[PDB]
Amino acid sequence: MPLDETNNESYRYLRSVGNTWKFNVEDVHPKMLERLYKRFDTFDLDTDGKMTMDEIMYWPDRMRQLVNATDEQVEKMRAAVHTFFFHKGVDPVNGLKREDWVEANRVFAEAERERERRGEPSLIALLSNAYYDVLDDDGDGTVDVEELKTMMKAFDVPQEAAYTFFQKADTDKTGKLERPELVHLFRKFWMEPYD
Ligand code: NI
Repeated sequence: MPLDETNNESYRYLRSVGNTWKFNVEDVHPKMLERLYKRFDTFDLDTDGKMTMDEIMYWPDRMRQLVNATDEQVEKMRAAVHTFFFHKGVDPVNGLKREDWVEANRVFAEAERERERRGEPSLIALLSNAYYDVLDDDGDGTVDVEELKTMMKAFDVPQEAAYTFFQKADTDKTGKLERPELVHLFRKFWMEPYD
């Protein structure tokens, strides 16, 4: 029933490197509780209180429909999404229960911090750089605001949210999100509190 190294990849990883981190729900702010549960319920397509990989993969598959990405780009995105949500606690067999979702998110965040400290690759960056190429339907090597709006549409976010996020991440002022700026955006969208 409770998350640990036997049923959650992020606990598995922390314990493998001696990280003693423990979850305390009192640490999670109300905004983040609100956003996490809303994300769960949006992802939980059948409203059974469980998140499964099949439900998670509906969204990148909708992204694929809205662009014309290469088969290998699409396969990189599929792989990245699978790895990301596995490390977020979505067992490919057991899924993940609503009541463990907040905790699954917070142990994943500690595991990304441990990775950072250890110079190991960020899984958020992996997810962002795989989506990058799929979003870049132009072929121009970058993501422009229309390319980001398409992502909003695939995710049932109103296409006007794109202008906000884009402005905040294009600190370059290039009119494009280069790969570090989409990382920045994905770190917020998929983990960190909004500033
Ligand atoms: Ni940044």
